[PDB]
Amino acid sequence: IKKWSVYFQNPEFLERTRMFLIQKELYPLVRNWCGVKDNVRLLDVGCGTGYFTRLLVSGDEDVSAVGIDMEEPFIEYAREKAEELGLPAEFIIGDALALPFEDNTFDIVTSHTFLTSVPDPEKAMSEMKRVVKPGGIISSVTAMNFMPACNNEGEYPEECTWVEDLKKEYMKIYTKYFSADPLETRIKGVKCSDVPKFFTGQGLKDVSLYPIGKVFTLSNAAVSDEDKLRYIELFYASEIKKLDAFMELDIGITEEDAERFRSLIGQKCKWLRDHLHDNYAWEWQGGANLLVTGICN
Amino acid sequence: IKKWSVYFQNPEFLERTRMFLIQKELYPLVRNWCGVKDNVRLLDVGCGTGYFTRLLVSGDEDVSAVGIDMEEPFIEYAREKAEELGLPAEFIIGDALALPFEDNTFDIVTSHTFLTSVPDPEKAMSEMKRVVKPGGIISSVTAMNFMPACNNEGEYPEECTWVEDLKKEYMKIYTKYFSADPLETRIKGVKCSDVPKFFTGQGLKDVSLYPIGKVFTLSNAAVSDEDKLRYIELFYASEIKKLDAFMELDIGITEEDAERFRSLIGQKCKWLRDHLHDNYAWEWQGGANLLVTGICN
Ligand SMILES: Nc1ncnc2c1ncn2[C@@H]1O[C@H](CSCC[C@H](N)C(=O)O)[C@@H](O)[C@H]1O
Ligand SMILES: Nc1ncnc2c1ncn2[C@@H]1O[C@H](CSCC[C@H](N)C(=O)O)[C@@H](O)[C@H]1O
Repeated sequence: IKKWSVYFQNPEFLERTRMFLIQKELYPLVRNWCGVKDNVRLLDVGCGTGYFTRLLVSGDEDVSAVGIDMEEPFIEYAREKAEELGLPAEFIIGDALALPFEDNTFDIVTSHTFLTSVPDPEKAMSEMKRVVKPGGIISSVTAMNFMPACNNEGEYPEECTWVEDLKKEYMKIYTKYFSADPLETRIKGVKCSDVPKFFTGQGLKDVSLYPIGKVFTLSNAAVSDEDKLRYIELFYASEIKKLDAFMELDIGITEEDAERFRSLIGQKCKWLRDHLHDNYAWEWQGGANLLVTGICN
Repeated sequence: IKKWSVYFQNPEFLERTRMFLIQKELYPLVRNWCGVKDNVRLLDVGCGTGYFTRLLVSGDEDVSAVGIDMEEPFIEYAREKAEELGLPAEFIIGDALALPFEDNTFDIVTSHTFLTSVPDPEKAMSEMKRVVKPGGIISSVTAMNFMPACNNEGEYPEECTWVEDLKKEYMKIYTKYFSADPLETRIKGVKCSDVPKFFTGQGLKDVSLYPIGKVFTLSNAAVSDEDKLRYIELFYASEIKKLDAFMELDIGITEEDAERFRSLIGQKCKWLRDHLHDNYAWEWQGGANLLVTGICN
């Protein structure tokens, strides 16, 4: 099995794919539903690059957070991110199955797209229950489906010659990635449909569900330029680093192929940058994540 | 083609299936995104029983609304509903393709799960553009998928003998309904994935997308008893009225079958009522709807 933070999802990939999951305007609601509130200290388990960690501590409330993850690269990045934004969040390398804390340390315990992944969700939940204070809220956000509920590849202007080639190269190189790094190891946890049942089954009380819609497109007028430009940077960087990591291994990608793929990714990004205000391609994707909370005794 | 409000979706069916689409807590956000604001008068096109109409005028803002629909039963019900709740909404029988109003009557024009349905969405949109004031917001909410993104039939206690029989009878009677009333006539409009493209394609500007998550389950601790009890009533009534309408036609349902189906539906409802506080079946379903707005010139 290949190192998660290098070959499967690099730090930039996590940042680019999480950025648009939850509208800015939903943050106070999501904070409230997870039990964020004055003088709350929270733990975010498998925090990756700290996306959800940041979201929860980004309000006006007097809160602090610890994020824990197995991947050194994720923790490094999370620290850099939090430090940059001045946020009260600590990031720590460690194991979900073996939390380096005493019982009843945290008011709130959460995880984001994590219970889906762990080989042993019962034990992880057992840890979350141990470390939360009596009567505190444990929350999980998980994908409702691995497929998007709706999807359009978009229609780019006819001038754009990179569109067909890149589509072709992308699912050629990516099928090669799926060989060398199979997905089935990463999705050993609680099935999407089973999470609510899992919560009451682990003894949690007042089990509550809240859907959280998600949408992606650079054509969206309600998304800031800054966010679009930040996404484009992260997309470029995430694709190039993933490719390079696989080259430095061999998996069946010629150097000509790689330079082609680089060139095309570069052309897409250049087009997206140049058409920041008038991108009407509607390459778009949506669906919903599911928030589940329960109280521990 | 069978009368929509009788054979396809009766007023109670619309109320039961819309009730849980949008969390109460999202109402101010959804109002804002559609351009609801003081001294706004709005039109809701194909308003059905007036679900979305009610949602938009239910805030503190000084707003009023007209709902328009082809179905007399929907309009009747909408009136009864609005009158009961004291809401500033008028409901009118009429045609989306032929709006009984002058140009520039409304500040805002909206529709909910409608652009998906109309045989001629271009003309409907043309009407919406005509009737909205210059620079006003046209909005549409549509399903992201006809399937739910996630799903669990649930695990009812072993004592419940109605569970297996009803599953069996439901998709037996319903396959008979799909024969006598085929679905394909009702879904002649804009494909889910095409709505954003449709908006810019119809000349609308600053086209904006907002996902709206949805979830259903009577096991949810965050849903009020009152809402659960109201859902159960509507479910009972919607199923019985649909069945009766089809009996009064012949479609291949014996009277024994009907009385069986009645009995079972009744037993499910009795169980749901009796287990209002301790339903841990997790019969649940979720996904997201998509809100699209654009400005008219
Ligand atoms: N046993 C374990 N202990 C700690 N972290 C783990 C773990 N197993 C998996 N992880 C981490 O779980 C994460 C799943 S996905 C990334 C999750 C992050 N919350 C986000 O949405 O951005 C990965 O970061 C992975 O490194
Ligand atoms: N040409 C037309 N003019 C007016 N209403 C129409 C129409 N074609 C379809 N409708 C109505 O469009 C609706 C679609 S579904 C019900 C929509 C309602 N907004 C809700 O979500 O509860 C039906 O009520 C149907 O009667």
